[PDB]
Amino acid sequence: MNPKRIRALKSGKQGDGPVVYWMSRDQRAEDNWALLFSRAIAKEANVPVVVVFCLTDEFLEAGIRQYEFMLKGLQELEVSLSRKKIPSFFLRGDPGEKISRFVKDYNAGTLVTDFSPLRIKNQWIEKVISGISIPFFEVDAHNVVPCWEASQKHEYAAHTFRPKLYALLPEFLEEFPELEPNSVTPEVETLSDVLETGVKALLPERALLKNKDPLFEPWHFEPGEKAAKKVMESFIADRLDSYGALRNDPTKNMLSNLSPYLHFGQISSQRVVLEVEKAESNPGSKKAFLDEILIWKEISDNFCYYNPGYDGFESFPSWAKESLNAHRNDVRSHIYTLEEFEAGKTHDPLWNASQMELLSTGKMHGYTRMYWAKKILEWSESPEKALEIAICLNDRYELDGRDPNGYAGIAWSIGGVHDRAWGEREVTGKIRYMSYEGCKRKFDVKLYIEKYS
Ligand SMILES: Cc1cc2nc3c(=O)[nH]c(=O)nc-3n(C[C@H](O)[C@H](O)[C@H](O)COP(=O)(O)OP(=O)(O)OC[C@H]3O[C@@H](n4cnc5c(N)ncnc54)[C@H](O)[C@@H]3O)c2cc1C
Repeated sequence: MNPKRIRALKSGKQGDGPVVYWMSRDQRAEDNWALLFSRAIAKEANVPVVVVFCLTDEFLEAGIRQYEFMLKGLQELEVSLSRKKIPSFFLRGDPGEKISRFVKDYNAGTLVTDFSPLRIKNQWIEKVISGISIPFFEVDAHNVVPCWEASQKHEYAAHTFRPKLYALLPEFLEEFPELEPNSVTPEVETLSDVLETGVKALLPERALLKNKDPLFEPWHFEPGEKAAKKVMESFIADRLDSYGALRNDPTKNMLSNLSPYLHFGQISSQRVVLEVEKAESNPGSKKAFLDEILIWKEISDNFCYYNPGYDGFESFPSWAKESLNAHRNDVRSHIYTLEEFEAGKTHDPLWNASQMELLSTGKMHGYTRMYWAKKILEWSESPEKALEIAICLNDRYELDGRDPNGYAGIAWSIGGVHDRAWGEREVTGKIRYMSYEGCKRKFDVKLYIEKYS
């Protein structure tokens, strides 16, 4: 129980009632530092722990694909916590109003939440802080090393973050203690009803193809804590060996496929790292994978935490802003609208195939995501419009979207964040370029195109 994982958001007078874990980013019962710390505080206070989750008014900004994935997981999660005699309460509405009222109505003693560096979570925290008078803590349950501990500032390159993060692994990479149940069960609607009404409100915006059939295929990723663990186990046993060599080949399914579970916190990345470390396979594949789930994932939290404008042009490095500004008035070879990008109606079949994989499976292959976002920059009127188009499509259709990895990955692609300068080109400037011919030299683009008609 390392105290460096928990931060005080507001000191107050501890009440004589239950400790409330405001679950948000880490929707799992196992390997959850936020829930474990909440249980430890409740034990010291001779009081039980409860879990509250807020179903917010912003689910209508995404799709059925993300809403169902999350709620099906929460249905399984409610059963798991019940076995630990830990009740879960699901509120519908604004977390500022709903959690303030819950704290007062249930006489909460202490409030705990998990850590997310996203703007919308900071918005909720501000409203909640002004509506309560009990202590308020946040716990980094998503990163192996607490975000505010790994670095005290924005890191501009992976190679300046990698030694810092690795130097702290011996202290923060540790096993998880078992979640102890409440001593006795203590003293707002069913999840299937909230799922039905939510789906009914999202249906007019469901992504469809010409014959009114739904585009999304929900059988690619089963949601939930139990399914995440099987995905992790299959990756280590069947795919980890070839990951180093085939991670950039979109015609092979050699990625871990963990990002939807990681995004919703249905599995702990620290759990994955522990299991990968103790697995014996190709050391280069182990190094490459750990680089992605440790360095690149946690530097994305670092990017959003230390850059208030992480989703804006202003957070790009100066060399990239000056380069993109110098080519603002370059004639673009193509300009597509948001609707043409969305439907996959560009002149590029590779880009079109990547958009179709996004539309059908909700998870674009990691390599084509780089090509996909860089062409948006190339075929947009300005870098600002490219940012907004890329964020729109990513957050609307990616199961792992609305995520620090998304804004950091898009800022890498369009603005060179966590990248370096390359040869100067028109339109794109010194931003790393990815040509259609370059992709043909790295994988069989025809198979990828044919797979997503
Ligand atoms: C334009 C763009 C948008 C992206 N949007 C998202 C997003 O919305 N959500 C998201 O989780 N990732 C995003 N990424 C990062 C990355 O593409 C995906 O995480 C990766 O493809 C996820 O599939 P996987 O779990 O099977 O990958 P794996 O290859 O098995 O890697 C495992 C984990 O390492 C992390 N990781 C891998 N690559 C990156 C990266 N470039 N940056 C940060 N973390 C990484 C992820 O957590 C990933 O789950 C984006 C990248 C780009 C270039």
